[PDB]
Amino acid sequence: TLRAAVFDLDGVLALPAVFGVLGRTEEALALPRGLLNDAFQKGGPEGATTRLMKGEITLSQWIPLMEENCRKCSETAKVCLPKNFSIKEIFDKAISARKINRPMLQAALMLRKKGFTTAILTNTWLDDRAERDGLAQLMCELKMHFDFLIESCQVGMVKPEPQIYKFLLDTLKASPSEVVFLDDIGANLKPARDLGMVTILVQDTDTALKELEKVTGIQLLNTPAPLPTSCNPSDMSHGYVTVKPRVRLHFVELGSGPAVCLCHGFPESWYSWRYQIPALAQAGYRVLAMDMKGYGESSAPPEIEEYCMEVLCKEMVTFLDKLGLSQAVFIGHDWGGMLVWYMALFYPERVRAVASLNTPFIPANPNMSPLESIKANPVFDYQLYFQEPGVAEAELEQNLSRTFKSLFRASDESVLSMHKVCEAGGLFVNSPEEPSLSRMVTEEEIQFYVQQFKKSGFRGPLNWYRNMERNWKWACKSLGRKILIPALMVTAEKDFVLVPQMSQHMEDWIPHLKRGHIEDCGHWTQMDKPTEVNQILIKWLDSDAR
Amino acid sequence: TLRAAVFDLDGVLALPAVFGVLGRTEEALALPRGLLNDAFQKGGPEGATTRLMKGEITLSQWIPLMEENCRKCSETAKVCLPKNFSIKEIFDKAISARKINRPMLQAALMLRKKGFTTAILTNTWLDDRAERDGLAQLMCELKMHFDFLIESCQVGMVKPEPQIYKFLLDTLKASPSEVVFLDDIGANLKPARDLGMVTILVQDTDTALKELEKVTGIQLLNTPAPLPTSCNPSDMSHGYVTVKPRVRLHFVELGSGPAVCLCHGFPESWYSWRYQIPALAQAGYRVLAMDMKGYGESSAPPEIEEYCMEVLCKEMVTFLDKLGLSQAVFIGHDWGGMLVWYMALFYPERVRAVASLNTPFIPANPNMSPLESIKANPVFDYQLYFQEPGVAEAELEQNLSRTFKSLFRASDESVLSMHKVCEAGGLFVNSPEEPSLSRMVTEEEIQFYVQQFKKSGFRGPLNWYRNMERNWKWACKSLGRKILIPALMVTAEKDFVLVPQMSQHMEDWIPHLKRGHIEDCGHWTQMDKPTEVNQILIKWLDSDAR
Ligand SMILES: C[C@@H](NC(=O)Nc1ccccc1)C1CC1
Ligand SMILES: C[C@@H](NC(=O)Nc1ccccc1)C1CC1
Ligand SMILES: [Mg+2]
Ligand SMILES: [Mg+2]
Repeated sequence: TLRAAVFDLDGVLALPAVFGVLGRTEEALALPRGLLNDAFQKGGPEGATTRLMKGEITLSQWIPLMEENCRKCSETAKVCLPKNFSIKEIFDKAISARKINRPMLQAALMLRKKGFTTAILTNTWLDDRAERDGLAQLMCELKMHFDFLIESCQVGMVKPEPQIYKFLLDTLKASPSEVVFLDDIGANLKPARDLGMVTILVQDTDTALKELEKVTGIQLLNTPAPLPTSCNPSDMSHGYVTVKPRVRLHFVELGSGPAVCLCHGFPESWYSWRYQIPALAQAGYRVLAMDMKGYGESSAPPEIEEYCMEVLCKEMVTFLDKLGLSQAVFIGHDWGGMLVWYMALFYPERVRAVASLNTPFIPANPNMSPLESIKANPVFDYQLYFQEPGVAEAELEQNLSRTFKSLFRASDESVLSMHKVCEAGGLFVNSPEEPSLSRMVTEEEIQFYVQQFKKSGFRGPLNWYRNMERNWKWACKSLGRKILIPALMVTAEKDFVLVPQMSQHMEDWIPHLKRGHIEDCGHWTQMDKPTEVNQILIKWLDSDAR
Repeated sequence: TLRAAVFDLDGVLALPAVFGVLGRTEEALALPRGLLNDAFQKGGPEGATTRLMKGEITLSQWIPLMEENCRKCSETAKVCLPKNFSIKEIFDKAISARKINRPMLQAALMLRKKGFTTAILTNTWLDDRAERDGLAQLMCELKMHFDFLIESCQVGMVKPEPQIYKFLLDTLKASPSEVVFLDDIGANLKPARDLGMVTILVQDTDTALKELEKVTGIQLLNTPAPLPTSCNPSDMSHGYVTVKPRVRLHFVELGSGPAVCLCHGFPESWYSWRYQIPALAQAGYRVLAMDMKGYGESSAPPEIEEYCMEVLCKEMVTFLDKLGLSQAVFIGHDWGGMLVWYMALFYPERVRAVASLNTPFIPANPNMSPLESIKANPVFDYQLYFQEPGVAEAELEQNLSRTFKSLFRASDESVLSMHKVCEAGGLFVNSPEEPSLSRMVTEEEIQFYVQQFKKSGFRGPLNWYRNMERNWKWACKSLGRKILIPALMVTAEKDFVLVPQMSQHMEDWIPHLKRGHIEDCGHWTQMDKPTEVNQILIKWLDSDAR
């Protein structure tokens, strides 16, 4: 029956409420109880505050009017305002104080996940203060989770006037009894109730959500930890840079602040970072999530040598040059992780800091051809299978959905064994035709990978494995160097290809290396444990890249 | 005969040289003359410094080796080094001291403009210092002006070894007598001379350029002020954001630092900002140069109301939301200038600061329909001509090259009179079939506009003029507000459509407005006086947006 949920902002989605601060201010300052609320509300529907809220005047213009109402109220109460009483002051403080009420936001998210239309309905103002950005960020973070954000000052109407409710209902394409509205001001709920809406008066958060659970039939309190926010491909800014005549790089870009270039592995996509991209932007970074060369919407030329590490690296430097970035933080996973260590070794002037998920840094052995080195380890047998051009492309392109559903599996989900793959004759020879769906991915997310890899197939991607000798000779040039820029190695307990123990000597070559470790995490680190990756990257970025 | 010019970096393209600082340091510190040069050069071809320069070790690894050579040199000279002697210290200082030698850079540019292949040949290092970024920026600014930058530490070879010259000649696809090379170290010039190259020993800049003029036959000294750097479309990062189902915005993006969104006028392109984009990036800004809705690679839906200011503004806010920007600086010219004032009035929380070229802010008159207001002024008669859908599109699309060559004209070049255009029956009725080329634009640059406007024509662009009443009613909502965020109005003396006097009352509504004025500048401000625009925007950005 209910099909829409509407949340107030102040005191409902954001806490503390700012009425809360006027109360505290009178007390803290020993003024007559309610005096600041009297100035604030002075003149009711024609007073300064309603003009603010309807968008007629800005917040900076309203400030000196509140001053005057503050004076008039105190003269009529026969008291004085303190020396250096400051309205600007009180409001800035109140506004930077208010944060997102996480449990209310998560209830709004879940309700939207079960198909409610959701909105924010707020009396707010046109903010032209020097410090306006704080609230702009908060409004940005909140709004992306809702169907509509309706602000009094943008629509020229204010709660509790009945016209804003009619605007609300008309925006929601829903009738009043399909609607639940939560607000902390009962006056605000009166007109809503009159049209026949379910309303909930919000004091303490938990009782509100109890009423909201009871009325919607949906579990909202005590629910498990939800996943971080993901990305919808068609809502992203997509960028394209030509690095040389045949070769463009595509990337997805979100956020502002220091550039953070994310480099995915095999056989993956910018979309492998879907859980990190919104968190890192939200943490104050400019995220660039690449399609690496060979993939997705980046160019995939056929020739093997277009994918040696030397060339891949030079082209990532060109990518920075054309975008006008003197540096970026480079964060890589799997093959992208190998690339970022090489960026650190050959272009340290261009890398602000370097982090790898799963891929360790192990210096080339100048006394052993890499083919040799490969044979002395059963787990890398599958790389020999990748060598012969055409062979692995035929198996991996033969059925895309089966390819990704077989690869992308959590550590307890019957991961593909990477074992005597040549002897067996292929990677999938012992896996079902129709694998079940991993818990890590939806069927939609698999079909995004399928659709990406329909553009170029597996030739480019496989070519990354086909420059063993050439990469070896290049890496040998770097054997006298150490990596002395800020560096993070994140190991994944149950990645059985890139095992944590393989990273154990990195401090010999990266003396100030920092570390994280994710337990119970297989090879697909970003989507296996997105919450922990986010926390480890953001904490390292804030201390070492900022 | 000469077809290539090669410039050293230290002491040639960048000044002061760092050998210069070792000299000063000995003196300043009263050490034995040349001692620091002895430590630096210690061991010659096998010493620490040559290993640095060949890329074998990084700058941070070399630092403590120079220390040791500094010690060994002083013990053998029978002196002491001062307390807190610091190599790191001396080099950081020396490196942040060196700037681009502007006159040498401009000679390299001109020589490249007359078709020389140009390069930088430098003994330099892999820089992993905390402060590495300073030099990375300098290297970035220099490199975009040259065909090749060859660094000793990236190629594993050093001047004066003869192999680096052979690598040079092979990179240039030229023989030794087609080559001029300038360096401040004569030892560096010896091997070049042996292969038969013209060489020039660089002490003072002017004598070097005198020798360079004499040898190339090209005037390089005392030449006029060159234009700022422009943009080549296919070297840019191109971005695309979908703001609603039918509508994407394209933009060109360059630089890092605070977001600066550039909004062009009618009938223009992101490319109208080609002279500002590199300067603003170089000044430490993240430039986003839009195709505005209707233009270029942005969507151009047909319906008139898709181009009212309300909708254009909401969609620019969506553009920010999807890119994850809580704010941008908005800088507009002509119609884009009108839009940025409206962004400031309806979304001040999203605009860090606002600047307009030519377009004044004049509050809507709530007592006079805008058609009326239009008739009471002969210069805006041409807007009536724009009203009737189809009419102006036919004239403006009929011959594109003639359209832009007729519009884009400096103030002394027979600008189109915007006079009784309806009565005359069109905008070009009294202009030639084949206009000459304005000094402001090359024939290539005109053909870029032609090719852009072949995608969608003039319907979208003209539609911006077709929402007079709707924009009026919207703007009337804003009549109680003032614009109280940082704001800049730049007037153009000889713009006879948007005259400077039209802006004279802006302080009544924008009390802290800042100003610039460009004399001898017609309507196409960015390309008429690109040098002065750059200087005025960068100075306002650095003081008011930073
Ligand atoms: C060793 C290699 N990673 C790798 O093969 N992952 C992989 C293997 C099989 C299937 C999917 C991914 C690159 C150097 C880091
Ligand atoms: C008045 C209008 N500018 C305008 O028509 N420029 C123009 C006129 C004719 C040809 C090219 C450009 C917009 C509001 C600022
Ligand atoms: Mg409230
Ligand atoms: Mg030199």
